[PDB]
Amino acid sequence: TFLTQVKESLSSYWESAKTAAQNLYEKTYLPAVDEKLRDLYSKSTAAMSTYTGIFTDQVLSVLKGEE
Repeated sequence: TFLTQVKESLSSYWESAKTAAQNLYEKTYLPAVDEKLRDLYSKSTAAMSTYTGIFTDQVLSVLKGEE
């Protein structure tokens, strides 16, 4: 109800973060991946994510199995 309105706003900035994600993600966050996506993480949760290999597996399962 009242949350639906904000949902239009709180989401108006959630759709952008994705619009400018696949863009930079293409360069493997080079600008600071070696000093952030490898140094500011220290495999803290990089190996736990691996989304890089599930980005399509998580969606490919949606076609059947909602996995």
